[PDB]
Amino acid sequence: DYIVVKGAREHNLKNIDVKIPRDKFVVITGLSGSGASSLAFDTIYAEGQRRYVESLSSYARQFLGQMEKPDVDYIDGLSPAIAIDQKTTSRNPRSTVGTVTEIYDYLRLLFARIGTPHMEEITPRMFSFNNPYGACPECTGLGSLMRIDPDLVIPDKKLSLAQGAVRASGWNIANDESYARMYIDALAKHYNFSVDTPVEELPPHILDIILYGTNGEKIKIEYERENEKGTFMASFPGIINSMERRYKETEVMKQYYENFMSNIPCPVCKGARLKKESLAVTIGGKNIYEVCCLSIGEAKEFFANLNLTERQQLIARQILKEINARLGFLVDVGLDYLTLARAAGTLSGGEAQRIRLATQIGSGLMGVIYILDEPSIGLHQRDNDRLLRSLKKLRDLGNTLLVVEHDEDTMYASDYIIDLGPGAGSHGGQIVAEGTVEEIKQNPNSVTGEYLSGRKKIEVPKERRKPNGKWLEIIGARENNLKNINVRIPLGVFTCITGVSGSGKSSLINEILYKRLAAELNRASVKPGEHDLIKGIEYLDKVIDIDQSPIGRTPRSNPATYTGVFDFIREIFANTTEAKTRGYKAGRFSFNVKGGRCEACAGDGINKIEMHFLPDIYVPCEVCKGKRYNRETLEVRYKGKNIAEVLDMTVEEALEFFKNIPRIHKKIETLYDVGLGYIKLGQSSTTLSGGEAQRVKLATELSRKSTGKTMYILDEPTTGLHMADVHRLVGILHRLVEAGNSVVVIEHNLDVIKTADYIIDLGPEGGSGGGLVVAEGTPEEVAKVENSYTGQFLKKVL
Amino acid sequence: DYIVVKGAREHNLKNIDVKIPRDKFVVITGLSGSGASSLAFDTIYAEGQRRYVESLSSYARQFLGQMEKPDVDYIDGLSPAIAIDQKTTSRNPRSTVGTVTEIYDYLRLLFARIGTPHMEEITPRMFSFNNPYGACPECTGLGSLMRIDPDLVIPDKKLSLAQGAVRASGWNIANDESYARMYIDALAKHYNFSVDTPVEELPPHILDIILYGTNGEKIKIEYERENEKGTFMASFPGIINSMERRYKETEVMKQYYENFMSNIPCPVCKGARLKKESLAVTIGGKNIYEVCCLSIGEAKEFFANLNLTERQQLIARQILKEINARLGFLVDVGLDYLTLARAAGTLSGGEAQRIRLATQIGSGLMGVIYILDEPSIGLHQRDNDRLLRSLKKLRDLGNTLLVVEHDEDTMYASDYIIDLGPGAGSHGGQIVAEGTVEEIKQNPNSVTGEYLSGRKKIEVPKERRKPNGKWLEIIGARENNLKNINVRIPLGVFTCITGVSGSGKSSLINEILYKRLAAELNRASVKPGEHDLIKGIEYLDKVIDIDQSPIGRTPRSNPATYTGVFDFIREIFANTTEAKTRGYKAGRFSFNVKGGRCEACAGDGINKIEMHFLPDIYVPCEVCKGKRYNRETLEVRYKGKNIAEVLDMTVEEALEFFKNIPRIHKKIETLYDVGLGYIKLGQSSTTLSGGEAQRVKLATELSRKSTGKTMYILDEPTTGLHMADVHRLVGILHRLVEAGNSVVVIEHNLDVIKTADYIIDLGPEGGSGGGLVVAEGTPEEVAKVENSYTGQFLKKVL
DNA sequence: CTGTTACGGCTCCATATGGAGCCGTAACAG
DNA sequence: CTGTTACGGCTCCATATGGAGCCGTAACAG
Ligand SMILES: Nc1ncnc2c1ncn2[C@@H]1O[C@H](COP(=O)(O)OP(=O)(O)NP(=O)(O)O)[C@@H](O)[C@H]1O
Ligand SMILES: Nc1ncnc2c1ncn2[C@@H]1O[C@H](COP(=O)(O)OP(=O)(O)NP(=O)(O)O)[C@@H](O)[C@H]1O
Ligand SMILES: [Zn+2]
Ligand SMILES: [Zn+2]
Ligand SMILES: [Zn+2]
Ligand SMILES: [Zn+2]
Repeated sequence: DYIVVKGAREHNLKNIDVKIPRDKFVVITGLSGSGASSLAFDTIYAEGQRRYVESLSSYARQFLGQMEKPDVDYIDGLSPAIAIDQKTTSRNPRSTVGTVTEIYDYLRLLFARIGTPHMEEITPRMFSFNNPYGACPECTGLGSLMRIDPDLVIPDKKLSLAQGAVRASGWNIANDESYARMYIDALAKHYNFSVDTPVEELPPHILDIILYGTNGEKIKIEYERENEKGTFMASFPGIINSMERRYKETEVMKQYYENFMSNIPCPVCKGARLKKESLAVTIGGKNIYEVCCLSIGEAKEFFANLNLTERQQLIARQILKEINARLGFLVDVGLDYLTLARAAGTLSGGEAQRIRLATQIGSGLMGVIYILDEPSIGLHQRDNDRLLRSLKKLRDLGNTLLVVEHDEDTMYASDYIIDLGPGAGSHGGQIVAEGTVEEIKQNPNSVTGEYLSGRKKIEVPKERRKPNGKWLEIIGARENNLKNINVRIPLGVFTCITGVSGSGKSSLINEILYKRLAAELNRASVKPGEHDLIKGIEYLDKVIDIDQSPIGRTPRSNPATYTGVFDFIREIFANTTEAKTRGYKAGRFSFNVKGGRCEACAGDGINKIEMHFLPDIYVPCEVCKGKRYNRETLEVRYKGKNIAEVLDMTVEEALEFFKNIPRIHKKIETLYDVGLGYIKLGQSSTTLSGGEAQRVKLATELSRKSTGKTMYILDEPTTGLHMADVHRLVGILHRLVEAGNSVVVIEHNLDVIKTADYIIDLGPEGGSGGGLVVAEGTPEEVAKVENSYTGQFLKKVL
Repeated sequence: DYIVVKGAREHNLKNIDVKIPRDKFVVITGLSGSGASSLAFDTIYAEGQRRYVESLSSYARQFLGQMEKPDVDYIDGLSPAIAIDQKTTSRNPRSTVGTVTEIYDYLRLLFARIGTPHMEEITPRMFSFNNPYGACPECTGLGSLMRIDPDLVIPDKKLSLAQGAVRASGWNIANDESYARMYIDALAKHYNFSVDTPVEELPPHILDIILYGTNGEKIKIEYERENEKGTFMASFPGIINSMERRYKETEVMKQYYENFMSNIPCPVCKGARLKKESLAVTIGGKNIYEVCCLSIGEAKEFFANLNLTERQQLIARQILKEINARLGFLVDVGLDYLTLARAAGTLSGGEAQRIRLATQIGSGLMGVIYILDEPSIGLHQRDNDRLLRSLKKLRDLGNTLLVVEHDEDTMYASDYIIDLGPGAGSHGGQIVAEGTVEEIKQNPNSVTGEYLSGRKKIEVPKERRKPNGKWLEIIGARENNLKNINVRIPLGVFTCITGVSGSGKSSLINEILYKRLAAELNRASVKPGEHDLIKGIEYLDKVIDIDQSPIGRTPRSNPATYTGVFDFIREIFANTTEAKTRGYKAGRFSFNVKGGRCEACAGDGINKIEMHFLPDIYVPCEVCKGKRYNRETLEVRYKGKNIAEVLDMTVEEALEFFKNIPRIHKKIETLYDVGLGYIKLGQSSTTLSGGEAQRVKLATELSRKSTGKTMYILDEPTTGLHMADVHRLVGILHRLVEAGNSVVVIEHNLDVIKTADYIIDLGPEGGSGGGLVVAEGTPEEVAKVENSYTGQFLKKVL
């Protein structure tokens, strides 16, 4: 009844020995980068998944790929592990919310059993859109055909074919020797048409033939190369047909192809995804599509109030009970505004995670260890009780939860807390304390216990800043479920936008404000939202978005060169006596130009070795021993250390080393302020997590010279941060605001909210019922509003 | 604590409602085809696997494919399911027995920790052959390079290039327009060589250039087609190089490629799979390869008797304990003769299943339902106690076993028995009885209880046949572990070959006797085994092997046309008054020739419909409604039924219908005798299981006119058969022997053994210790031998 | 010195024909 | 009538080039 883990060496773990109780609610807590998330996901989930995959069929194991074993001695008493974290994918159009939650099948069963028609017999398999019997013939069950408009094909019909008329990738005729150019020349020769005449003056038949091919006509096409020539017979498919075939054959490429394609609803079924005859069967005056289009809460209400005869109740008791239970679970999780007809692709991370949690609750799996990553993220404070009750119900049926959460309310409901610390990175990785909440609070050495007992807390400000007369106004915001509202955001103050889950705040910000600001100032190409007008553009210089996206897709970028301190370091290295004597330059001491980098590894530092029946394995270079530089570059020294030693130095040690140089001390102090004192100046960007990337971006913004006309947009920066990290982030944001800029943060944590300078609340509910503005102004003014959940919470906090 | 299954409609299940207790030893029993195996595998395992896969990552779900949901209402309380059945795959050479059993890692740990050298430091990752650090450089860790001998390239060097010198597929120059022929012509033009001169007279340099390519040389190659011509520049890779690339890029193709390739051991490491320096570290005077080459039992004995100092025992207590426990589990399963260096590819179904069972025992997963398919198959009677103890130990750590077994000893050890009957196919599919063994025995209606109580039993024969002087002698059998023995097999009597597991009987039969008989009489091309001579070939006409291999890979073959009764049925249909009036022919009434089959479905009867983002779905044809015939053919009738009704008729109903025609009555009675009275004459071969195919083959052999010079070879025909099926098979085999033929059966069940006419025993143990002959003669004579396990068992049986 | 803009260089990720087996049929021998 | 052999017909499974983003560097203005 214990999951004994002995000898854990993954990442930065200091060979800990932890005994986690089984079939209980266990929460693992630690600072950002302390190693708790690593200890959970990379050790326990990986071991369980590897064991179950190996126990399964070999072909399925090869299909799922090869999973490396964890660097752990042995683990005793492990059950199969299911990981529920914030992830999303395009998946397929065949998948919707209803079929993911396994409720559409029960709806089909109910319709086939007790539904009445208004001809083949009614069958449960008929109502499904995945079978040819019930699928709409025109839209083949998708319900929305995909096509590319001719307008998007050529951005400028006046321009000629070679002038840049092919905006789509893979078909441009810019290259003379390109296959597309050869095909275009062959088509022009066959049609006796000249490239000089643009599409505007060309006959429509010629353009149609070019776009949709020759419709099976076979013509002789001659190809040329540097030293090869010949002729072959083939039929041109067309640019649109080839693009459609390429899209159907196969993420980035899919997005690029869909950028030029505008989906439209099927006209035969109007998006019902079913045959016209299949919708004849109706229950209570409503067909299947109408029920699927209803929101979860009102659908549950309609099913509860549904009346039926004795025979109907006898024949459909089980289906009705199961549907009611599943809808109750869906409501209890917190998604009472979703519609069963909504495509699963257009779902946020939190909504998808909650949907998966509800599906796992409804499935009824027993004896499975569950690993969760902050279920409370992206969820309002008022739903914490519902989420905790749902988690307790899920655990009670014979499961255990290894929830990695830092919320204060979660700590008071768990049965076992494991704390990792004391610091982060190399400083942490040890089990400082563990036990129930009382023992953690009594423990003085525990980092979480100090914040829980109240020894350290975020003090509310006593004086709040006021607007200086510069305002930004949004008029006619009608995107998604917004009910044509007008919002005023003051400039020069810390602005926080709150609201009930799914109220439309995230849409209103991302799809409208950031996109319009980028298109108006950054000179980008992004489709804006559905808004009337925006006033206050002239008050801004540029807009910067901070997110947890990776800062680099290549191992040639590290924080030292991203922040910009690398150039200053190289200047000092090249301005030494030895470099001047040898006639070196500041560009020599960098692993991105020929002359200084190691020749064997081409400056990457990692060599590639391939095996006969194994994926390529990366090995450290032997010539340079992974130092990324040759002997000549490493010969020079500066105060006892060479370039490799500086690159392999932590932030605090670098600050201690460069105390005499202010132009670098400033940048290193900026990096240290955001709490990145444990990383080194040579860590590859591909190994940087989301929090590290966000902190690096914040440090970069801090280092810049503020002009007082910069707008920062943040989308829940407190995703994956402890209380101390929250305090540090609040301090950094206040410093940024005091610098002379304005910050807009979509935050749900009460600690950040209570220290804001201007609060905009969107409600009063979620889904179509919300989209309005309830309260505005300072938090003190908002707390006085009776009909506002955020106001009541702020009244309790303050 | 119950796995409640309600409304099961898979295959032939009659909507059963079963409540299986949790965390217990449950055995599901039934006749061959009754539906027990379906009810287990297709319902419970499928539902559990689908639930766990859907609970996992979406990309992994797509990688593993789409699994159709079972036709079941709902299942309550299901844990993840792992299926352990007789399956095998080529896998990869990187996988051996040791790494599958997860013991090689512990051996590496022990060698790195306490092993002593005789240079970089010793590291656990160095000893592995999957990393470049310790892998042999020449053989890249495989230990046996793969190459194709030049002799196998051309079967006849005297013949010219176009005379059939390219025996390998994909490179023949028979087709004038083939790419291979064009490449050969281009090479001949470049080398100024003629095709008339064969390889015997051609210079060796030209042959080497042809085989291994031009070694990067670029030449102009001209290609021609029906109406296309041109030239291109390319470098010839060579036939051998292209074949190697094709093999490396990617089962049937792999086997075909390996047929022309003779694997040889690596000369640098002599198959040690490691660098010469890595084998320097030795423990107790033995390196890693020597330990891996030892058998399991002697390796366990060596580890048990190993002595170490106090510090060594303190530092390697856990590794030694785990290795000893794993080797003890391996011995207890029954595989005490295997070597850890043996490749996993060359393993039988039973050995692989037992290895997987031992690995699952060692892993120690908890809260997982285990489904097993006759673990006792391919195992001697003396190891049943060990296997049962192993299964009980596996269950005791918090698991349940849904073992589908029919062995008598298993019934007396289980905690719950579920019986399906009464018959098979449409006749069965109902839960006749369930409970403990006592209640099953007391139940009169239970099919298994009647055999268990002793009401029905296989009576031992009182008079046994004797050899007639015709004998078959094998001289110098040295294949595999056979110790150059000579065996005498009498002809005209029922011969059964027994022995301890892994004694070499299966090798001695399959790799030598059947292959030589086929090559000498059937005029086949199969490499025989390592034997000196065989005497008695002139006494035989042909040899027939009966196995559970599928009889057809296409839906155009059914038992009606395989047995040959279809031609006789069509003759009577064409010999009616209506057919004569219409001028029809006997070939019209068949779905394999144009004229009678449905035009829309081309006689297959199933139409194909493809979706945009879904795999192609098969749908019954709408024009013919799946009758596979047009209206004109179905118009004719014979005694009130048409051809479709005859095809859709069961065996017993067909026997009742055709009582007046003896030439069809004989064949239908033959089919009914082997117990296939529940199938229909229109079932596709692709849907036929192994037992059905074996019974169809037996019926086909029975139908043939016996000439008294036929040899039948069977390899465990009782794999997946109940006691009644065993009795029927024994009766059929006795009928075959009485017909005038000789049957050789490698059987382990005592019921078949006790009714044999001649018993050949191989022992006295398995592995290298066995391979000899212990006892020979009638079972009564064998039972008197004291030093024979089979004789000891037959003493109690008789 | 310090910030900005523009240009050049570099890297990772993306997009139809032959062979084995079975069925039907003609011819022949018992 | 019936078994055997040989031939023809049919079917399923198998085998290199452009674009987005980051880094280094020259030029210019405060
Ligand atoms: N692609 C879409 N198509 C249609 N409606 C959408 C789409 N995306 C969002 N919506 C609607 O817009 C509402 C608000 O979405 P959004 O603003 O992203 O929510 P949110 O406040 O971030 N919710 P949460 O994740 O709980 O924090 C949703 O409740 C939907 O009703
Ligand atoms: N490919 C192989 N290479 C080397 N040795 C082999 C190979 N196959 C089998 N052997 C050896 O031959 C012995 C007998 O094999 P085999 O005759 O197939 O056993 P079996 O009687 O069928 N055993 P079982 O499966 O337990 O019923 C094995 O124990 C091995 O030692
Ligand atoms: Zn439609
Ligand atoms: Zn190097
Ligand atoms: Zn070697
Ligand atoms: Zn048809």
